[PDB]
Amino acid sequence: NQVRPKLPLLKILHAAGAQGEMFTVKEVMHYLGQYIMVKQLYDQQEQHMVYCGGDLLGELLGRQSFSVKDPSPLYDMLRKNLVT
Ligand SMILES: C[C@@H](c1ccc(Cl)cc1)n1cnc(-c2ccccc2)c1-c1c(C(=O)NCCN2CCN(C3CCCCC3)CC2)[nH]c2cc(Cl)ccc12
Repeated sequence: NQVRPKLPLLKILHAAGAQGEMFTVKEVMHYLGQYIMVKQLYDQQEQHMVYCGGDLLGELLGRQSFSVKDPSPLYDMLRKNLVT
């Protein structure tokens, strides 16, 4: 049930308060949400929108932005970054 994130993703999780390097998928998603908060990547006016371009998260997603209503690009990134 646990996964090991690749190094760039691991750095992101730690910036969000995570410890160690083995996580459940739900932990990864929790900490990614927390990362978005701490780095203030969301639009205060449209809080469903995240602007990740120019942040390491954007580089990993291959995106400038995404909506939290549309999780599709997120789970594809996790496939390419989480080793089970
Ligand atoms: C349902 C869930 C979700 C979870 C996964 C996915 Cl692929 C989509 C959606 N979700 C709903 N809104 C968010 C969210 C929105 C804006 C900024 C930060 C987080 C999230 C995300 C969580 C999370 O663990 N969220 C706890 C509840 N959230 C409500 C919104 N809250 C705040 C939003 C910003 C302003 C203050 C309230 C934080 C607590 N983790 C995520 C990680 C990513 Cl890669 C993307 C989004 C989220």
